[PDB]
Amino acid sequence: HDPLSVQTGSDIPQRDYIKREVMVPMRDGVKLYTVIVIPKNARNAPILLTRTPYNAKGRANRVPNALTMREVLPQGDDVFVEGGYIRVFQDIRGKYGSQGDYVMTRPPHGPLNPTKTDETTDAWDTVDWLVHNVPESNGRVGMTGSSYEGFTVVMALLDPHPALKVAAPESPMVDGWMGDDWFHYGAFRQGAFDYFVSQMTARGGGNDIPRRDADDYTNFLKAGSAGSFATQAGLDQYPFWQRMHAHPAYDAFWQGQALDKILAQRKPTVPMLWEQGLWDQEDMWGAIHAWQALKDADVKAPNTLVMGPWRHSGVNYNGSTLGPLEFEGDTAHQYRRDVFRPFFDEYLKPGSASVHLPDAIIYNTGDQKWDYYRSWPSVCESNCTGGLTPLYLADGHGLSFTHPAADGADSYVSDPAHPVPFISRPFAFAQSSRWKPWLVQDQREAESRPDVVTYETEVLDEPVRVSGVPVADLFAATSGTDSDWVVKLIDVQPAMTPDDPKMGGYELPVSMDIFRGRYRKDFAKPEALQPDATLHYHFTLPAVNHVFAKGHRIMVQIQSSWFPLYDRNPQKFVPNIFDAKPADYTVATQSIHHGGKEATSILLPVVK
Amino acid sequence: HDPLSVQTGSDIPQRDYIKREVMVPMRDGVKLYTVIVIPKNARNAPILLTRTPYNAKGRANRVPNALTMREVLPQGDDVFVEGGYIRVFQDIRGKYGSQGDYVMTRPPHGPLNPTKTDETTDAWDTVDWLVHNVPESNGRVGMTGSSYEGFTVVMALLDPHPALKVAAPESPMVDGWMGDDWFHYGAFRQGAFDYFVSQMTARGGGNDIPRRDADDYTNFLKAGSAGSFATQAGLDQYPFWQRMHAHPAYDAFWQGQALDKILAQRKPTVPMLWEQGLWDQEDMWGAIHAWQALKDADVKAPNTLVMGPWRHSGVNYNGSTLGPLEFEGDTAHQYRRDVFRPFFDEYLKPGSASVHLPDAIIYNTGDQKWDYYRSWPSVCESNCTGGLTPLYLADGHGLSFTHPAADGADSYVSDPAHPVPFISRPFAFAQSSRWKPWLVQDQREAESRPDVVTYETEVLDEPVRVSGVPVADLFAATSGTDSDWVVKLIDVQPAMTPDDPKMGGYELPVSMDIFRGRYRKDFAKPEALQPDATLHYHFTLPAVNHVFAKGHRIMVQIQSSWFPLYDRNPQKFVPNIFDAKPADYTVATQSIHHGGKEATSILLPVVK
Amino acid sequence: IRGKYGSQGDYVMTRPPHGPLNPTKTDETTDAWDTVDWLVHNVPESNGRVGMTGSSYEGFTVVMALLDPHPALKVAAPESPMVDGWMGDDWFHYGAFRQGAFDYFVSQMTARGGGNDIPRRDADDYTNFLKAGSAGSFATQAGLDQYPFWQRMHAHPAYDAFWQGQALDKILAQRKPTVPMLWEQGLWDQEDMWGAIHAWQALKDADVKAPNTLVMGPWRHSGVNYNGSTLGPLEFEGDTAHQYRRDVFRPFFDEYLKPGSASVHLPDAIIYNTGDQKWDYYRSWPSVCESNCTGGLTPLYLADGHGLSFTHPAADGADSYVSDPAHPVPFISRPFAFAQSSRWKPWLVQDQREAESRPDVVTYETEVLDEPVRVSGVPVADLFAATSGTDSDWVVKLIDVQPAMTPDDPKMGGYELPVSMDIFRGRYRKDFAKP
Repeated sequence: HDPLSVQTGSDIPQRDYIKREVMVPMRDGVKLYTVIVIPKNARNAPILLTRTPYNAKGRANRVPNALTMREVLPQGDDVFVEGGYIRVFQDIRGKYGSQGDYVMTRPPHGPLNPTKTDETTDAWDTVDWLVHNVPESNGRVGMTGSSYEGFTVVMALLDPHPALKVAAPESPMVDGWMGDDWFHYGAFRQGAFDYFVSQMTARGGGNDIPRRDADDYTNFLKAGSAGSFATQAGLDQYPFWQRMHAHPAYDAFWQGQALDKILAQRKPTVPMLWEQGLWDQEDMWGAIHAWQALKDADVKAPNTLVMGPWRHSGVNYNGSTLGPLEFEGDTAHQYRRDVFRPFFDEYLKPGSASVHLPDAIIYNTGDQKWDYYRSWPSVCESNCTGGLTPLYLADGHGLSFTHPAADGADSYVSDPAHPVPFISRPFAFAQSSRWKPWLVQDQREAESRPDVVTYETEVLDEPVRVSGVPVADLFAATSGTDSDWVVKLIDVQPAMTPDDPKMGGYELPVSMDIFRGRYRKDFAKPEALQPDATLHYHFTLPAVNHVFAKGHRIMVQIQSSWFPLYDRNPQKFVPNIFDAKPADYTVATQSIHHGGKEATSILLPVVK
Repeated sequence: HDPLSVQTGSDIPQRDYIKREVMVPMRDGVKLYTVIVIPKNARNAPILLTRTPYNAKGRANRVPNALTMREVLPQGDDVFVEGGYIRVFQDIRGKYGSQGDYVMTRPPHGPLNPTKTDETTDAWDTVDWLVHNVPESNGRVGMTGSSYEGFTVVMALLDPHPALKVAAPESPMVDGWMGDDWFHYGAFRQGAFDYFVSQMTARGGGNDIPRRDADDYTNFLKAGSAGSFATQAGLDQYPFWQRMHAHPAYDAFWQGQALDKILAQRKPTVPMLWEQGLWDQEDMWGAIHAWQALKDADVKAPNTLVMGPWRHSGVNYNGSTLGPLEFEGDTAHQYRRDVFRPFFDEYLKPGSASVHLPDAIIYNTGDQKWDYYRSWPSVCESNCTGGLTPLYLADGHGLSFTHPAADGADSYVSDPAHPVPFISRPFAFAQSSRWKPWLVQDQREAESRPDVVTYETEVLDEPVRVSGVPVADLFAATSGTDSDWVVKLIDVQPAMTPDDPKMGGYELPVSMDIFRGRYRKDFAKPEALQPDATLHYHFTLPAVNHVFAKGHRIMVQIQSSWFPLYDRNPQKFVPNIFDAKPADYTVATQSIHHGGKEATSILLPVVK
Repeated sequence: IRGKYGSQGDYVMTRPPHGPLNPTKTDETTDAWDTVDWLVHNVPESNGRVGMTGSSYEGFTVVMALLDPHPALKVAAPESPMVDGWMGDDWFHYGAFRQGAFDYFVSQMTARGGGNDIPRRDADDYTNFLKAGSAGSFATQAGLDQYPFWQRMHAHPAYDAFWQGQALDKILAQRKPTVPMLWEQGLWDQEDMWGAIHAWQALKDADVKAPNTLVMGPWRHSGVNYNGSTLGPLEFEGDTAHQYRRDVFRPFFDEYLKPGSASVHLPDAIIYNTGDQKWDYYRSWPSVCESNCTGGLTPLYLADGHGLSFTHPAADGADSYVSDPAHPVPFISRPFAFAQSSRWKPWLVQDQREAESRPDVVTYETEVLDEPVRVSGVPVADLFAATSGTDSDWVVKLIDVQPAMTPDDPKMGGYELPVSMDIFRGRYRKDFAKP
């Protein structure tokens, strides 16, 4: 039979870089899948390493099997591809092509991890193997990564290999209870469920949770409590959910995973560049708190904080815009080329010029430029050059820098059957395009509701500059025995913006957060609220570096639900909110006090 | 001096139709600017006439001075350009090129107009002139036009010239107080202000009212009452506003302008084609009420109602879509080609084939097809082949065709300081793109609020067909002495619509209206509402021809504000809501009773 | 199917039927047979009645089942099926080779499961293929020389025994099935234009003893399974695909698959009219063609002054244009890469004004029409052409020029909308099997 005409068998049988796939053994014999991308004719090149739970093979295949290194590696690696670096992506223990048991945000060695290995030792063994088994490299390794990839960098900094010469944790997962991915001051973030099934259903890729309605406001409201939704989704068989469910409060389980505290105790000497977006919608707490903790522990190494006009992980893509907002050029690329690259070159490419970075490099969302701050912040509640400036709530739904002498209060009814949408309906957690820029969305929809109270200054005659961390000084009462308190600090654009009409009167949030009331006194010991008693809440809000220009107004909005992002507070003290029952959800009248000795205000970091 | 090089003076000195401009004298000597567009070599051609307050020169110049008749005339005249008709546009008395005094919706001869002329005589004199002075025509005239252009048709029908062989009023202005442009059941429509300043500032073109804020929700809320906004915009010097301001109730002034009642008394024999969009956002009352009144007076002429899936005047453009909805082809062109044109040809082009139209030709928003109804409606409250089927509000925020035996009530707070946006903020009346398809927008935003009560049936196992006019049978209490009641009948799409994901769970309004409570007993004589008393309200909603298919749900939403489209009911009986003062605006608790002898329901025109 | 994803066995591209190209005991026909037999004996919830359907390669599997169908296969609906890959479906059009096949090969034959596309140098495939030179040179650079199916295709550029033995239209006509069939394809099917219509016509000519209806909508390839409201910038009367599925496909399937269901009496062809914007039900179709029809074709003649007329010009004449392979005419605007599905799908309805503006394209047109001309059938190019070379391709396009101005939709003014176009490789002028 002619083989060029009859087939009785089966028809199934130029690059500027080389890719190597290796199984790196750890101290305990578990081998991790590691991909190494090396430029052709690379010699004595530094190594840029990232450890990830998101498929190393795919991470190094942006354009699958491309002909150029620039195409095969992520957009964020553009400056390093141009600099001639070797790039390494590795699958963390128990994910994709790596062996071992996978533990979600594996705790460091201690009470929560008595084994002989963790993410610090895995990073250690990885760097050791690289400097002894990659001849094209100069033996100098730099670590970087965003989100969970940033968590792995922080974990390496607990006990770094001597060949790790510099680190750049980006929007890292530091404290998941205080203000990163799982909770914000005790208030649970319901998007976590899809993340758990997606990352822990299998070693490799997993799926999302099938939905009934296209709108998650409907899906979660019909299921009732968060635990009820988890049970219906089959999450009760997932070990990490069983632990989280059992630890709703900031007890030993969470305290033992607060990497900002742990890192400050270790005091690393590896140069660090901490980064996060001003509108980071997934890990807002991480970088800034780690950087501040190190700064307070008087760390003996470069320790610079960088904050750009970006959403979560935005630093690795185009930072020219965010939602309807426009910035001065590709701010992400600007940072990667002018700060990130030169800083990494100093420690990874001997003979490279030295850079002297200040305490903080922060984009100014008002002036539309990069600010270099030698010492930062210049104002705060204690041990700073200056103090905070209270912007008090007042009568007539006003805001004034003058303390109102007389007492007063404004009330609103919070009904858990009609919770305030965090963004316009309909929304599903799968809708990435609407999730990413959510923090910069107009708050006018919220202003129009009777379950949201809004205060604003007169139109500004002179600009007010703010740079630092604002603090909510709230004096509020609830008729119930529990409640959540959402406080938003907003820049109201000029009534009319003729050069871009859609922005006229736009209520742009510059900083907002939620606080779960049962933790007012102690995050580790929840207690019921006293009904109808005005109580004092004091908590830090996301950092600002902004200017409220002439023609704008400063606005503050307060409400008691933010759904479906945050589960509903039943407004009745129950042992565990995850297990709240239908009958537990109670309507309550909330009252915000202003003036006198209970003068609610936002402590603003005003600067000259 | 060489003229081809040195200029010491001034440099300022193929069609398939002919355009004539003529000043046609009326009986009193006033001359009206008339534009006649005639196809080349036209002989014995019928005339299609439209009388307008929107600039006849411009109306017949879609593409200015175009080389083809098809381009020079509007999209809606396409089928008549193809049929060889002569097209006439005329400026009504007092506008643009016409002489005379302009009177907004000039009332017919009677107590509101004691002069010798009106829109009826002007139309009579115009037709008389055309049949004697257009040699290329056959002396047969058909009239058509939408909105105000529809009003001029209806006015001609009161006493038509014998040469007026056929008429097509499209979304006409018939009763401005009951449910067309100025009020809906006494609730004032605040877009009217711009319309006034635009059409009554000068003989020719006018301007809009300058705004402080980009969002009309803000502009109107800060102004307070509608009269306050009017005063600030300088409307107190406009005679028409002075009259409307003095007649907020349905007194002699408005009764004397109800054309549906007047026309029924006259009983015209000119064949008529009444048209309106199912989602007509400006003149929902007109066409259907006028047609029904002629039908009831047993008019001796063809009298057919046509309702397509259109917005106001949508019949003259493309009817393939409306907002995010998609229909079966260009439904507007389908009507123009298959019904409008042949019907007009029967009476204007001797020897043309006859057509036998049914009572109503109505697009089915469920089956996605045109329905030809010999007799319509087949169900109504009295004198029909059948009756309405009550869909009762029930416990658990449900809806059921079974009368609930037990009594019950659901409450909601209505705060005039936080009125419910009729569509998402921000919105300015100038944004035509958002105004046009507003009646088909998703109602999920409103559902999420505590100042709106929502009821729904279980997901349907069997479809329910509706065809006719639904009736709100409402048993509601308010703690104030006045209130508005907004009732919405909605088709909730399947939880998931995988072919078009964004429609999943979409709350599509098929019929909604508002009722100003002070008019519960008599439209002419407003009276305060009894605080905390459950009162009976009974009123018709916009017509429906729909099928709630399997997987969908039927929903009812009730609220007490719809801003800024409708001015706010202060919820305190004041003599004139236009003049309400800030202090008058009161917060109230609303209660909708369900079951027992006060069983609130929507009387649905269910059909088999 | 055998050899792909979760299935065992060897995978052969468009596995030929048992015969000279396949001497094994199995093929797609026997695989379908066995599959149906298993279904009716192992699915208690069913009624034992099976209907088959599918588009593209999924349609090819329906056709292969029709060569010897299991008795439980009561109805079939092959959609834009792969029938003759050399005459006018996926690999060639009249011998002219389709260069997007390379990506398909690597994607579908690199592994049992999923594969990848071929890594590109430039974003524009116009540039990639023009720099590589010949099609074979591109294939060699991509590593295709190690793929058995490409080896065979490379060795059989002409319509020899290898292709003739896989012309399923001919084969099926010789087998004369008696299973009711609904053949479907888009009027602008950009991947399998030959399949459905030729298979349907061959059965009609063989006087098949079973319902045999042809359905063509205003769709791209496989468009019948999505939304048929639009295609490129064109707008049709509603979701034409859904209309078909609900009003024709479903009831037809029910008649034979749900005992007791109302019977349907479909005509020869149900075709959407791209002019009148409505569905046409043709009892006998076509009504005009070259031979054995009620009527014949009407020639539209090229004439002087670049005109077109129904009058046969008496005098002889010629218009010339220079064809330079270093500057080939882009089939759609540059840049284009086969990976760009959004641009590939509606390519047949794109404006031809860019082409008209070039000196390597000749354009002829009628005067603006005073009366409409209605067409329904298969047009035939009767081309008298000379070339200074020894081979040549000839692309002929039949176009509807929209009115000079379309004020209701301004962008369509003077739009040159192709209603029918194809290419013919010159070397096969006398015989497809002998260049």
